[PDB]
Amino acid sequence: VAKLVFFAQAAIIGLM
Amino acid sequence: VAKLVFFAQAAIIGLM
Amino acid sequence: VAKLVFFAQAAIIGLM
Amino acid sequence: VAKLVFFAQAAIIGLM
Amino acid sequence: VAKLVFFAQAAIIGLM
Amino acid sequence: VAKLVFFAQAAIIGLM
Repeated sequence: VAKLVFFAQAAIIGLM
Repeated sequence: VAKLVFFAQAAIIGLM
Repeated sequence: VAKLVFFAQAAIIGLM
Repeated sequence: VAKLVFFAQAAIIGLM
Repeated sequence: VAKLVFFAQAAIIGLM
Repeated sequence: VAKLVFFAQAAIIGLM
């Protein structure tokens, strides 16, 4: 987004 | 929440 | 913030 | 691995 | 450890 | 490094 938005699903994904 | 939320409690705790 | 807010731009910066 | 390992692939991928 | 070592267990813990 | 290495000292710094 830069901002890092973190999700977990297990892999962690940080999207910009 | 899964959206991962980070807290600096020191140890870092990532909460869902 | 203590909630952590992550930024990237390189290197990542987590600001409380 | 769980030990969390971070990769900057951009998106950040935390792998176990 | 400073170095942040990340573990997952689900909560993520980053220990110094 | 791209593997990410996190440091804290405040704010967190992730170095590739």
